[PDB]
Amino acid sequence: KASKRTQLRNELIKQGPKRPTSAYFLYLQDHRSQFVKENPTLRPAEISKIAGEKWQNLEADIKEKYISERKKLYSEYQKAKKEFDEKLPPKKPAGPFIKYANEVRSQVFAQHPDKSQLDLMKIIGDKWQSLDQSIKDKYIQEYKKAIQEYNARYP
Amino acid sequence: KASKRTQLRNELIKQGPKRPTSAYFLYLQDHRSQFVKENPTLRPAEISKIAGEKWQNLEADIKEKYISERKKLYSEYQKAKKEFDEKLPPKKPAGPFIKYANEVRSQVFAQHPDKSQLDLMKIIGDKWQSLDQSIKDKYIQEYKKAIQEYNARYPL
DNA sequence: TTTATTATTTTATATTATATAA
DNA sequence: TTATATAATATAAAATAATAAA
DNA sequence: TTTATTATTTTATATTATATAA
DNA sequence: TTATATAATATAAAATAATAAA
Repeated sequence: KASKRTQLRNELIKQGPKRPTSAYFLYLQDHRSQFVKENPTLRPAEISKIAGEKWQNLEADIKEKYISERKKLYSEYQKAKKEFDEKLPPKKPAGPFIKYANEVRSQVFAQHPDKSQLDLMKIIGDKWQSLDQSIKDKYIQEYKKAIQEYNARYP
Repeated sequence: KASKRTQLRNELIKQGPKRPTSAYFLYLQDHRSQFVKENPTLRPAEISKIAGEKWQNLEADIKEKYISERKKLYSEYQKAKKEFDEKLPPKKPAGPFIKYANEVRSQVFAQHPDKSQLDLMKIIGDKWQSLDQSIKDKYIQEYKKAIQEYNARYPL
């Protein structure tokens, strides 16, 4: 259940740029009217089933075109997505354990090549548990500066 | 997920007058700081219970004082709802079968005094199925004039 | 909750590169 | 990480909500 | 989805006449 | 109809969401 700030982001992200239409769908729009002219008898659900197999069928010249147009459209979206996401309110600084895990995950993975990252996180948890206090405090004190700057920057 | 004209009503309904609080809560808000000072150790939930026990054993002359106040506030709330509900857009006109059910409900219930509203409606639903077509048209024609008038007074 | 009619909403479909859920 | 939702759309047909009274 | 810490959120509780759900 | 939710409050305390990276 999202909290007040995640609702805001979620609501803010929702008004962000939307993913571009599928490459097929661009081809569908062009031959949608023709296709209705091809057949008024069949259901709209039937419409898309027959139309679907047209797309597989198209010669590469026309097909690829659409695909390429989708590539170009997606690229325009992804630029907007990066600039949109950078501008929106920042999440809170990660906690002491997270920063620690982030520093040692690389060595812990090399010492456990078989383990998935979920098991790495379990491992790093017990590593954090066994950490000396003084070492933990370094992460805890470091977090204090983190939210301190975060609170002074964003009061 | 509901019809649009209806959806405007629902958003309007939420702005409507809210029902007043109980008589216990009037008494609680009046004596809340007193209980905590009498019971500084007790948790928030613990003090609510202390207040309830005080409420159960409260002098009845003062206890009725809140009851009567609560009665004053609920009347105000009631008058607000009437005036508020009369001002909001109207509900859709009832279906043909519904008006039939209402007209014939009295008679059907006398035939079956051992039946709940739910059961009686199944009986009345069987009666509508066998109802004459000329009779069924009467309600159906009546309903059409109602929604058509409804749409005129409450256009989308 | 029940009922029947009707006004209104959801679904059914195609495609996939990735954003997102987890 | 892997598994799943999403982006676009037309539109018949299928699903359901509205409605009253107890 | 996993981890620990930390921030945020819900709950624990009294009452009870009616309104609302079903 | 019957069965459950509701209106109000405090605010400690218990619960849970945020938080990265894969």
